[PDB]
Amino acid sequence: ADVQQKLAELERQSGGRLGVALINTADNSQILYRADERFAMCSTSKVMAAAAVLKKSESEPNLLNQRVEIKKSDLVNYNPIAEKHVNGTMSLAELSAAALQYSDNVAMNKLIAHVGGPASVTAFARQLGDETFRLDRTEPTLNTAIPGDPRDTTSPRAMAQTLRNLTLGKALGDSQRAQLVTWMKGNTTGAASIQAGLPASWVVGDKTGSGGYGTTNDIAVIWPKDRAPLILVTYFTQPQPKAESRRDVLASAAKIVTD
Ligand SMILES: *C(=O)N1C[C@H](NOS(=O)(=O)O)CC[C@H]1C(=O)NO[C@H]1CCNC1
Repeated sequence: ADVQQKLAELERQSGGRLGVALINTADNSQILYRADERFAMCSTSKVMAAAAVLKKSESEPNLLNQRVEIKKSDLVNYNPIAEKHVNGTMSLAELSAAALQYSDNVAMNKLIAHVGGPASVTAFARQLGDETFRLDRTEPTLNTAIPGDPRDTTSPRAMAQTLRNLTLGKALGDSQRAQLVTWMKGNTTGAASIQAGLPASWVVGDKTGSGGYGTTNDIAVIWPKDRAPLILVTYFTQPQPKAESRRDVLASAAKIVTD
């Protein structure tokens, strides 16, 4: 309708490929634009890795307090928290926090390693119901986002359904569900993304992503002031190889689906 047209104008203006999936928990409504098309998650995948460790802590009490050694060799392209902890230790709750709130790649690599590799992260998604999610590489290789490459991708619909189950559903235990929500609420990297296109009185819990071919992503659990929660997934990719980041598109996409 009006929302499908408005998003198509935005996709045309941006000169790329936009994937939008919104779920309104009040009446179970959906706004779906390229919801089945495969997009490279890049850093939005970190949620699944955090949740896999969270699901693991249900059968492993005191798991999130277990210390993990941070060495100089572990350091990759972007590690804001891990670089401050070199030749020291970080707990699994701290690595989860660093990965979700500060987008630390070394922290994400430790989460992947702890569940048994990237295939075990994909194995956890099948356990929730997600048959689209796939993690084939570790950081930093998982953010290449080459057009046509199916490695490290998911569809906006599948990620929206999965985020709904993890943050609001029964995929994780009450204690674990509360922790993921708290971490995502404490995100620092999503100010100019989805949150930028929503009013200041709305409480947002999000994860952001940035990859090759101008890939700019954001997945969010939104609490509209005084109303039932929303799940929004805004995925965006560009044709040029070193195309600059366009977080404004995600803001406009969020604005179009809510306004
Ligand atoms: C995730 O996509 N990351 C990790 C960091 N994310 O922080 S962010 O949420 O603000 O975007 C930074 C961007 C991206 C990343 O690290 N990409 O590095 C890859 C891509 C090119 N080769 C390594």
